Amino acid sequence: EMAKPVLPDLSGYTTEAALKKIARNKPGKITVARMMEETGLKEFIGDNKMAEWVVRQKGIPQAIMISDGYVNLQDLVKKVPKQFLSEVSPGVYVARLPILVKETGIFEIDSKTKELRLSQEKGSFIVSEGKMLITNTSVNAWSETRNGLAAYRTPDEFRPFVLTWGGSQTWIAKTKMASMGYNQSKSYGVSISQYNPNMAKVLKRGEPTGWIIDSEFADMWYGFYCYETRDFVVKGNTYRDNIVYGIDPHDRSHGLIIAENDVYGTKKKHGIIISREVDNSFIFRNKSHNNKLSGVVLDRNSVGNIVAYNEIYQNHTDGITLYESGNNLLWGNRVIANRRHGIRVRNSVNIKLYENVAMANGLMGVYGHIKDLNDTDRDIELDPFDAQVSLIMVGGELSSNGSGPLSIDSPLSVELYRVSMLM
Repeated sequence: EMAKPVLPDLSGYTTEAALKKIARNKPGKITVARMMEETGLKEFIGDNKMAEWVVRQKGIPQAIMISDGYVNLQDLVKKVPKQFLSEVSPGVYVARLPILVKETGIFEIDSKTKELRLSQEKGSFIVSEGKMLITNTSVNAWSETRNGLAAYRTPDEFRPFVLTWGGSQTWIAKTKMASMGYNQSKSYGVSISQYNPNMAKVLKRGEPTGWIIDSEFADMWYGFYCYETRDFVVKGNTYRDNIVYGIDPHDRSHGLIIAENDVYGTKKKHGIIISREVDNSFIFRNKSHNNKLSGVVLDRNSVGNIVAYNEIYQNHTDGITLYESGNNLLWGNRVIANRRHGIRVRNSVNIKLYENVAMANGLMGVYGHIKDLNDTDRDIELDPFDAQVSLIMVGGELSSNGSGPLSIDSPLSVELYRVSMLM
């Protein structure tokens, strides 16, 4: 029938490749100015909204700013007052103001830094409108009160985060990060974003991009988040014990590479979820296991994607769930012992399920259904749907699931070819 999928070459995505991606030759200006002077800060916060930051800083709200050239952490440390950027032990720093890398800025943290602690109480965080590279180190949300990580307690309690804007480029490699992010726009944890639709009209910057490679993310509100992002690469990472999602690419992102990640322990929702027109992307060779909800989710008209060769096991609901995201290819996933269904397809058409293995799930191996979603929380205007399900199933195996190999309610069409179904 159909040839096996052609998946992107991951071999270029290297800490060594990464290090050669910035221009270090031209420094390097460092100011400490007021936050409200800067578009890159106004765009997720500000004036009638600066009260919280005045409280956190105990004074008129200020940021550390990098622009026109190159600055590393150690560079910042020397020029910025101790009260704001303090080295508490060799290689260990506490930032007590947010750090903004401006458009012409190039900011680097490398192996010279043991750990950079963002102060929770003083409301520290990182925003980059430009070039940023973080390699061989730790950047953690840090409670000065608790003398430790700003461990998660409640959704609305601020924690430090990393966010990047449109026009920017970001490479994180061999880096550890913990306890970042909370329930607040563009503040989810590590967030890659185009500008808010208004400001993008004016700035006309390109969609943001970069890599997150061989890094580890724990206790994040969302492990990864992105909005209108192009060609971002998430390879070789561990997402452990995060609060809401492990990896959460969003809102018209496209051409993404999410590969060879180990995503588990997600406390509230899914391991990996792409949502709202996340198209033409690749989710392959990932371990997504033991999340409170599903292993992998394609949601809200996310189309033209390839979910290939993923190890999806022991999630507390479905292994994979497709929600109103038609025209996707699931090839050769091993979907094993999830508490509910192995692969569930709701309101999606032309799903191709080739060579999947669905074993020992609590319910059906493969389950396809429809559901009228009109008088619900769904913004039918933003996220339309059509209550029809159709799928092509070729090869693979459905075995020892609790409720049976497959069940497809009211399908428009289902074709099955040479599928193994053991009794």
